[PDB]
Amino acid sequence: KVQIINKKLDLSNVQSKCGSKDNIKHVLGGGSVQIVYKPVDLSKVTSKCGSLGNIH
Amino acid sequence: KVQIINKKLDLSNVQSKCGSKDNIKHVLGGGSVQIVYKPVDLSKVTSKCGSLGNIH
Amino acid sequence: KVQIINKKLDLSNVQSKCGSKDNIKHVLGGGSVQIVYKPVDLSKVTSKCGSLGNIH
Repeated sequence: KVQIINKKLDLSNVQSKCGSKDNIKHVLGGGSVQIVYKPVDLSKVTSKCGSLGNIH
Repeated sequence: KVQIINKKLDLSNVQSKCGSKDNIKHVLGGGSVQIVYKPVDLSKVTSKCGSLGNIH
Repeated sequence: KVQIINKKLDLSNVQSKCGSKDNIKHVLGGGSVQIVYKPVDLSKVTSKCGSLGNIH
């Protein structure tokens, strides 16, 4: 048995000039909030040159 | 048995000049909020040159 | 047995000049909110040149 009372709460976003990259920004749960954040990442930024040559 | 009462809550977005990339921004759940965030990523940015040559 | 009462809630978007890329922006659930966010990504940005040559 649980009994919760959420009265007069404030979760308010006000922005003027803002660039963002935000995943889970504003979340409100009545009785519970579970968050599982497991991002995998296998990325590559490669550059391959064979026999480069620079001459003045 | 659960008993919840969500009265007078505020989740309000107000923006003026804002660029964003936001996945899960404003979420409100009556009794529970589960979030599973598991993005996979296998990306490539490659560049391959064989026998580059620069001469003045 | 569950008993929830969501009275006078506020989830309001007000924007003036805003560019965005937002996936799950404003979501309200009566009793529960489940979110499974599992985007896969196998992208390529490649460039291949064989025997480049620059001469002044």
